[PDB]
Amino acid sequence: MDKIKQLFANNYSWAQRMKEENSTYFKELADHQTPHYLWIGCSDSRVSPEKLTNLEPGELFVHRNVANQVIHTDFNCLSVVQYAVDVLKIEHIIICGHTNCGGIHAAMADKDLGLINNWLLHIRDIWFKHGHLLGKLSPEKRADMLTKINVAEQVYNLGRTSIVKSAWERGQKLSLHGWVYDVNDGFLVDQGVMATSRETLEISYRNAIARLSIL
Amino acid sequence: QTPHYLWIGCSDSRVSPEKLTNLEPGELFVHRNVANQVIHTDFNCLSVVQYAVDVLKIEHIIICGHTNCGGIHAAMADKDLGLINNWLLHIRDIWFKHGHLLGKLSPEKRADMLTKINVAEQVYNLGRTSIVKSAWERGQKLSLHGWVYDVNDGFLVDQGVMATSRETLEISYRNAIARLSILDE
Amino acid sequence: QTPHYLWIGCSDSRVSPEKLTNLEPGELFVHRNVANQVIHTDFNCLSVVQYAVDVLKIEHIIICGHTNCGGIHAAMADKDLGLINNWLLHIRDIWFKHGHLLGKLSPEKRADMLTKINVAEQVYNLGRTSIVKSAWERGQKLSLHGWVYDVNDGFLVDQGVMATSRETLEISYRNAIARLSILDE
Amino acid sequence: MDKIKQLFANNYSWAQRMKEENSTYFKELADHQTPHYLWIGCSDSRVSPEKLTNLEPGELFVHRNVANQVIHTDFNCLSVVQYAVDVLKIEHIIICGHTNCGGIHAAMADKDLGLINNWLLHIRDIWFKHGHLLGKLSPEKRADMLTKINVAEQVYNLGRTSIVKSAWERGQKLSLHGWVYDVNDGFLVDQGVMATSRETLEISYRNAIARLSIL
Ligand SMILES: [Zn+2]
Ligand SMILES: [Zn+2]
Ligand SMILES: [Zn+2]
Ligand SMILES: [Zn+2]
Repeated sequence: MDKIKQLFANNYSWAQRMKEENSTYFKELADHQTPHYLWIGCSDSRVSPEKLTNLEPGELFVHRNVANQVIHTDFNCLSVVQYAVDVLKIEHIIICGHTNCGGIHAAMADKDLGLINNWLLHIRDIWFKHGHLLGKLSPEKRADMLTKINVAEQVYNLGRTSIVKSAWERGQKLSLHGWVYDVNDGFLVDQGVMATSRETLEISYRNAIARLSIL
Repeated sequence: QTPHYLWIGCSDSRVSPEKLTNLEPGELFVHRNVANQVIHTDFNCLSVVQYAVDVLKIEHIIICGHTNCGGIHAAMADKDLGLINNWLLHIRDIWFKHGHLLGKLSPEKRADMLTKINVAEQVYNLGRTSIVKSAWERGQKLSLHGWVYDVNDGFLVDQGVMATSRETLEISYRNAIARLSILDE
Repeated sequence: QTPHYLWIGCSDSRVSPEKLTNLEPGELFVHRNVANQVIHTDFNCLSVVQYAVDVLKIEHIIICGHTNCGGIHAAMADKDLGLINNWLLHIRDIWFKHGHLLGKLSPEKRADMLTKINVAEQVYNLGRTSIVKSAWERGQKLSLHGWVYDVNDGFLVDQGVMATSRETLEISYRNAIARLSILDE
Repeated sequence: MDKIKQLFANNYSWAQRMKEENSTYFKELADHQTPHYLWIGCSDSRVSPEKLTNLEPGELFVHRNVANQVIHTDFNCLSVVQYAVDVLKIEHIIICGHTNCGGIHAAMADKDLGLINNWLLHIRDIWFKHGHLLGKLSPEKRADMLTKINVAEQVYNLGRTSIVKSAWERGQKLSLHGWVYDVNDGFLVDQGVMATSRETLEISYRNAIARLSIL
């Protein structure tokens, strides 16, 4: 399908509209721009950080993957984190989850999808680790809960990386945030895990899970 | 869902696919990593590719690099930045692989060339994944693209790497390498 | 080739499968990594498992931990050793997962228990790989085992985790965890 | 098949034979034993480092994988290397390849084997990178050449890890070796890549490839 010739023209048009409306827009942006935020979010299509954040363009370093994971031994995301933290000196990392997430839904289904199964086993381990809380919930309320739990677990993993622990240890400023977005209701205000230290991580995480385990 | 494109780009901050392609909301299924890599053994990127192809039946995968890429500059620099260097080794391999062509070059043009070559190499890798191949093998419609966004002017540039089959992957991959290695402007 | 076992053990130096099992030469197809892990997303270990199962049709996979495992001690210690800590986080998860049982324990017994639990968890992971499951699904003969070699006396100890099907994996995994969490000696 | 009850009895028997023949054998071994070598070798079954090296027991830290790879972004092997080098202070790493290797043979075939395909693409990239040298060789001599090349490439990768480069930089003693074993002829004496530094790596590697590109 010839969606491609259309995509290019739209780029062209957009780039023209930006120049004519601000001549030095690309000059300003192309140069010496240092992001102060990292966004770890889902590859799903209605959860773009460009859409969800109000940040100045060039402020956001971005990684996206299926179900917004920080797997302890994932070279890809750990590299984004380490480059962001050690080299770019970013001081805030955001893990953003969302409702109606395909990854969460696929983690919860038993379809053999090959490779993606291996990746989602991490989510399934998280589902089993909160089996009680989820089991005593209504089948179709569960995806929403798992999403919320997942963010909290991934932030926990983030805060336990060698990279984050060291930064904190040597007194570099670094705060982690875990939010959850809903397509209709927007950002669920009762979510926010938030950490600036290992001690704060623990409290924020624990509290977050307790809060979620309310009836 | 039904987005129509998987966009594989760099994590670098000026280069938002949504903004840049200016499409309807929800068109883009997205992966971003440092220097837009597709690495044969990276569950992360591959899982995105597989979700895209087998679950969402996306028909277009775009790999888009960009000018002025910090990843590429780090890949070119002999300087220890830590864990990230091992990730960039794949690109540094590519640097040295085409070291004769890049050697010829005026040093301030080398980052632009390595950016271009890197896109073509990553598409060559995408195209060799079991994921992409099986989809071709069994008749699914699937095209791969390799472009470069220029941060100085907002413009996507085709690199003329495009594949709809294993055979056409070979053809255009070779062509692009030859084109870049031999020709001059 | 035709070895009959895949042995997945630790890289630690006293614990050579060949020496210890005292088998005919060429019986063992082998993977070793730090703390004998099977990680859902580790191409390295998984590729070994797949070669074993699909190419060589090996019928027995052994996961063998051992007493006195440096990996396990590092996993238990709150101390930054670098890159390796991220690898050991998987085990540290397990430590904290069974933290109540291990909490009860006399501190010089905790490494032995975590060693045991770790074997059972890793088998639970092996057993959940698409590789193992498809082989079961389609009728191939395949059994998984979880033992611990005791470096103090040279003796393999069964941990009673054994699976020949997804269903029997559940059964013995649960049993072993219950057995270890509840009972006392 | 009941190979398992047999395996246990053989362990038992072996352990008894060792005690009765040396009472304090296991005491001596179980304790405070620090390896001075790391062996990276193939999972294939007739290439055990216990068999191939004459080292004292407890001297060898061991990793084995399909086709003895050091992939730049492989968390598993990089962890073995980093633990060996930074924590255990090992001063020699050996990458051992071998002839009649299944990995090499599978890399060279076009069977879809699923996951293992992804892993072997690394080898296939190495096959293509020496396409000339291999192509002008006789089809059934090629596996043997690819094995030999592979060792040299993996040692090259090893020596370019952040881990090895740093060790060298801060002046820690560390030497890398690449050997190739043949089931009949034994260790091919013309192989030995050997490096104690980045400068030596380069020379040894380059020379090794040139040497191999002789007619
Ligand atoms: Zn999602
Ligand atoms: Zn970039
Ligand atoms: Zn161990
Ligand atoms: Zn082999």
